[PDB]
Amino acid sequence: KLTFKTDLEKLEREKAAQIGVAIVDPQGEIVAGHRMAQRFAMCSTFKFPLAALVFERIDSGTERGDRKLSYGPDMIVEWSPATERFLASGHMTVLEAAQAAVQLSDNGATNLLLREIGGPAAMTQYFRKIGDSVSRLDRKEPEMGDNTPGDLRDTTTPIAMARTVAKVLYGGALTSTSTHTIERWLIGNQTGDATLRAGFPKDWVVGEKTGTCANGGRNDIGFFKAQERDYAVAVYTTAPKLSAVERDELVASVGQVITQLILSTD
Ligand SMILES: *C(=O)/C=C/N[C@@H](C(=O)O)[C@](C)(Cn1cc[n+](C)n1)S(=O)O
Repeated sequence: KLTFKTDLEKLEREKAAQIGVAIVDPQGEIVAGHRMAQRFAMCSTFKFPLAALVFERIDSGTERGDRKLSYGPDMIVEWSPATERFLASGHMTVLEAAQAAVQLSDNGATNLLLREIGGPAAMTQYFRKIGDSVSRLDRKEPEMGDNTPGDLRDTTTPIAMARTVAKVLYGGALTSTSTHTIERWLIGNQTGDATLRAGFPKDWVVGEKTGTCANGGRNDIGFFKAQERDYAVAVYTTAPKLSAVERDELVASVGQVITQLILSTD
């Protein structure tokens, strides 16, 4: 929609921001987009694909969800609330760490999973395995979020990531049970109350994973169900001159622009 494009460009101009958006249907067909194939830093949005990789290994038997991953204080990095709470106990299970990574964006738990799957190269291999030739993880937390201008490390594009989301949730990447679990984790996410879902109607089923990077990166990827119609969505923004609250409001505004499009396309 032309209103969709114009409204996003008005936000970009007035907030000195770039907004990358892709909305795809369950089969990956494009519904709408803006700067869809511009690369943006993934920031913590990769933790959703990371959990998907873990569930695939659980599905295949190469990982077990209740396996205990032991660690010491060396695994604590900034914003590791669950990892800090479980530190005295000495471990988190595979599933606990994945849920912490998805629902709290726990950075220590993310690095703990990376230790167990083979590091950033293994995450990138999983993207390639499910047909995403674009998304790439080059580093662990926190440095993967440095978001140095122009750096192609640790990037994706809105369209590639939206199609990856659709493959994971609708395209058979996971068993029905693992798909349902990761869906519920996304709905129950604790970090997205002020971002995309704040801009969507309150009767839409929404689940998503946020990201924040230095140099003004603020992202939110996931899915929404509007009545019976399911969509996958990826939103990446760069707004160096906005405050953190204003960046939250920007993503929520993008959610409203998406909503106007979806409501009118009926
Ligand atoms: C996912 O997007 C992870 C984000 N990490 C950021 C952030 O939350 O903005 C960190 C935690 C930056 N930060 C904020 C406060 N402190 C002490 N560090 S970091 O891992 O870059």
